[PDB]
Amino acid sequence: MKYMITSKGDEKSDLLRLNMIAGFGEYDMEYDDVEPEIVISIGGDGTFLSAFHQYEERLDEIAFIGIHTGHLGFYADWRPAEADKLVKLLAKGEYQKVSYPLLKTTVKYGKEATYLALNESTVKSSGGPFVVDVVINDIHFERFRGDGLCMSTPSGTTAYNKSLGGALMHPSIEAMQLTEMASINNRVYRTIGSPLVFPKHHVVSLQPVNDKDFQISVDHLSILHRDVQEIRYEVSAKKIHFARFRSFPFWRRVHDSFIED
Amino acid sequence: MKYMITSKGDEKSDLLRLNMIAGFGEYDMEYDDVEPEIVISIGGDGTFLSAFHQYEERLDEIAFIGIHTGHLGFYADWRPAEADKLVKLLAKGEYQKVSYPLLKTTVKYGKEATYLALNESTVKSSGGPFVVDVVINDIHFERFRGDGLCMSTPSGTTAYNKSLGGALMHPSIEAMQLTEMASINNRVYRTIGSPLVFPKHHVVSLQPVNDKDFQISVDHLSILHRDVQEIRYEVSAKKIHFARFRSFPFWRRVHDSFIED
Amino acid sequence: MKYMITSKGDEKSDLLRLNMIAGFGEYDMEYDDVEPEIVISIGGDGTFLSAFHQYEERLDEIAFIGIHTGHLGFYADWRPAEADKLVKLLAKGEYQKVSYPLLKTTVKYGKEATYLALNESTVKSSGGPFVVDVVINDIHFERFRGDGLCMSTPSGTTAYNKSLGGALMHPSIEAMQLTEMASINNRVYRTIGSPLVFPKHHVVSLQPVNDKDFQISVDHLSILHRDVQEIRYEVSAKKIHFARFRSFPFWRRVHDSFIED
Amino acid sequence: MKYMITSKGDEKSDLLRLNMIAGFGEYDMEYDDVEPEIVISIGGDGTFLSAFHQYEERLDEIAFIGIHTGHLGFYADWRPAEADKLVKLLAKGEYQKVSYPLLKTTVKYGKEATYLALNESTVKSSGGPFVVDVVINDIHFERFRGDGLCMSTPSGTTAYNKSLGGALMHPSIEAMQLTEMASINNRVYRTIGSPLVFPKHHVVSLQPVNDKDFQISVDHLSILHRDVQEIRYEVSAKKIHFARFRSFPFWRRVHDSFIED
Ligand SMILES: C#CCCCn1c(C)nc2c(N)ncnc21
Ligand SMILES: C#CCCCn1c(C)nc2c(N)ncnc21
Ligand SMILES: C#CCCCn1c(C)nc2c(N)ncnc21
Ligand SMILES: C#CCCCn1c(C)nc2c(N)ncnc21
Repeated sequence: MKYMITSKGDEKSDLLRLNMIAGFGEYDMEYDDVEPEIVISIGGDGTFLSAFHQYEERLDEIAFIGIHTGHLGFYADWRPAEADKLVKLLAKGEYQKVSYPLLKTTVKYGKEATYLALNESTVKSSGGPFVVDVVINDIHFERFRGDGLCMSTPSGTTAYNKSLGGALMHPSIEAMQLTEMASINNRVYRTIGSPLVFPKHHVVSLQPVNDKDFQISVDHLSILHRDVQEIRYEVSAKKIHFARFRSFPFWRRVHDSFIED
Repeated sequence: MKYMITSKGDEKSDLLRLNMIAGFGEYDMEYDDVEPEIVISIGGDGTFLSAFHQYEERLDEIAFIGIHTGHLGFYADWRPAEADKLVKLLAKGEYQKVSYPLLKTTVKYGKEATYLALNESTVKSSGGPFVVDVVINDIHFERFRGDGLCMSTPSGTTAYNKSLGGALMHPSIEAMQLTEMASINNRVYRTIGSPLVFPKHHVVSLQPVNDKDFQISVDHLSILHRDVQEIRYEVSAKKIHFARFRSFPFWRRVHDSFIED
Repeated sequence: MKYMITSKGDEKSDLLRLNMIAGFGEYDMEYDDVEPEIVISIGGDGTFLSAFHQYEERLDEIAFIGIHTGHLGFYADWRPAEADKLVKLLAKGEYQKVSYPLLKTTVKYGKEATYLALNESTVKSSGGPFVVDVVINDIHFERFRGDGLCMSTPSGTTAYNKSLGGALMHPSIEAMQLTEMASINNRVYRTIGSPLVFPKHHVVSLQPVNDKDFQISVDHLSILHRDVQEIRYEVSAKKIHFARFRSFPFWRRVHDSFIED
Repeated sequence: MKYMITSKGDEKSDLLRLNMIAGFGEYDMEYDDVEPEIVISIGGDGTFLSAFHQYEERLDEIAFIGIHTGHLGFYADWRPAEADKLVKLLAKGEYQKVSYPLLKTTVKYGKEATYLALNESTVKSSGGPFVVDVVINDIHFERFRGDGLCMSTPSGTTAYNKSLGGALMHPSIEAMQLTEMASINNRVYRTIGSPLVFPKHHVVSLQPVNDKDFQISVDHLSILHRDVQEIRYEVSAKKIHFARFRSFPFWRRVHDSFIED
């Protein structure tokens, strides 16, 4: 089928990419970076994120693969020594696929932009103090005052969400998790503190109180949005599809990354 | 139908119980504390827990109701001023039901005991240091050294789980959450730190390394178990059924309990 | 003696300022905002901070006073209803003074700037990832990777330091406290996690590893510094002097601000 | 002078103890475990704690030494390969001493017991819920509801205090640090959350509200106290004296124990 390979760009990932292309040349495989069915990422999880956002409009037609040339990644979870075995099994097909949930972010102005996040989406203020009203399913839940907020996907829980005290969730759970950054809590100002885990169809809305400019990030992309009336979080109806070439359990990936080896 | 009412025992809950019984006497309702179909709890969440464990073997045949005579509870979430309205709508029937997931705990010795938890189940040592090997789906994940561990249901996340830094999960998510109590982390000893959220069919196993006696709690009940080979956590196949007499969203219950009013 | 009064600027603080000036006109008191011996702040703690930094070069010759027209402040800890009593006792003199420690921040480039902080000084990256080597008394302690770091004074511990999990320290302790913002900790990257409390004469040095541009804050002032070789923290030899007109213990100020009333 | 050596009891520490005794036999040194001036601990920090509590009534007349036969300890911070060099320099004398602060715990009943802690002192309930009123310098600060409380010395901050989120304090600071264990915080119940650092002469008092039986620990010793009216914490007037045979900075000891090597 049609495939493409993206590379981190260093000497090591480029040479592995050229070898896989040559290995694919021995099969009924066509290189196409416009309408690929297999997207192979060689480098790290950041390389995988760029590959994901590069083709975030053909997600239902693409199975992703990650190869880590550095340390183990949660998306780039296959070693370079398995590149030849990957070429063989991807060419035969007959492989199984696994799907992870995604986060949908909607930004409304006074004009509405939607984004797809594989890891998380964060909101901070542009200079001044960050104060937003948190609305859960049209119910005002809290007035947050602090550095910012982070809404994470299940597979994104091991990234920025973990550094903010959030829980690690198995990516088979269709949910999103909201965590706080340095919240102010006193007699006057009150936040829940705890991370919040939301199922599908639950809508979390952030609404400004004074300043209406925010620095909004979606995975690696961070942009200053001006004159926004609402930031809207929801579990996406779209999923990212991975090609499953053997068993590498998520909890083992968590152990190998944070505990040992 | 058949019903029963449990009371916290104070003058206030007993008098409300007698008034509801008399109110039920005006309908085709029979008081039966042996095979009830409606279990009404009057008092607090602790009163509701005892009602749950009192009938934990007829869960598929019982719809529970909680009335709080003190502060708002997450299970006793109806005010005493609505007792007359509750009697009317429970007698007519035609009410909808909602179901929350439960936690199954299995204790094995050298002889195996199973327990059902509505909030959480905790493990600590009996005197000496608490060290266990944490096994996730037959994969050794970590060697935990600390005060203990807590596995919580979704509706139990607002209880002891919250005090340990765990996330608040919407009870429509079929999952369990493991949190740590005062873990030792240094160059030699390593724990994940973060709370872990597990879906259905995932089995978390605790296995002793030296001392084989542990103080195991299930909701309010705490017992010393001796000569245990394994503690086994899993999302239960059973659910607790609530009678739904109006809309009181979980996130609103969280706001009313921790934020304001 | 010579005095001056700074105001938050709202109608309420300005009118209280004019009344105290008129009240001071009934005593041997001279208004002088160039070489004052008494600096009275009317507004909030932010108003007090600006008054402090306005006269941070005559600290050994000034006794500060804070009056809060809004909620209770840790520096503006006197109510407006006591303004007349403050005028009387400040004019007589004979009042006792109390001193709080300060934080000295030194920034070195490739050209060296020193700053005095009453609350805290923070360091973050300008866009890219924030990675610094933490050096304690010329000993390399850790390579920090995360959002940033915060070094707080004792009286500053109740401000941003508290939101980052730092401890509240009694301001009679001559020390500084370093806290982390969203640190990355895995098998490869290691931070201490815990807040660190340093005595006098201890020097904490932050040294860049790649990017040499950082957003450095000192209390309310936040500036982008380019081409910095070292950020250097130390407990200042200077102290801020408060005029003590009655007993308002720090721990009571903490209780009134975070617990109740 | 007079000396004694305590051993962890394993084959390795006993043989090192016999070799140091024989090495001391080549000098004007007398073994005396009743009135020693030098107390050498061989094993771990737990071995050092027992040596400290064994002679906690001759603290002003004893210089302590710790040798770790296992991993590095914060009190047993000298390797076995330096035992011969330690014998030489302890026999000559002329060594410098360093002193660490200690924690004084007073327990009052309806009859008053005082204890000296090198690491920390903790309070928990005996079975039932743990609720105490926290009184700081005769001012009611908070009503604590949770698992328990921990008051730590500066050198004890790297032990249980660290596992509870407390800050690491340099042991030259004469202070104590109070940390919370799993506190309940909601609309009804309020705790400060943050760790609290107290200077000398500050008295922290714990007073019961209902149950008057508590499990009180002092370092390794844990005892059930019944019918207690007050638990009283204060920085001790006594200090523990270490013999200083070279420079091993506390922050380096922290790095070697938690960061690397
Ligand atoms: C650059 C950088 C730091 C984050 C790396 N990273 C990414 C891009 N995704 C993940 C993930 N799912 N889990 C852990 N780590 C991750
Ligand atoms: C007694 C006592 C303290 C816990 C009260 N409590 C119970 C029994 N369940 C819950 C719950 N689901 N959420 C919050 N709080 C709860
Ligand atoms: C604006 C704003 C938020 C911080 C207010 N604030 C200041 C300026 N100092 C302190 C302080 N020492 N303790 C608590 N809060 C403080
Ligand atoms: C047994 C056991 C666990 C604690 C060991 N330990 C002791 C006895 N003191 C300390 C200390 N000052 N810093 C770190 N760790 C310590």
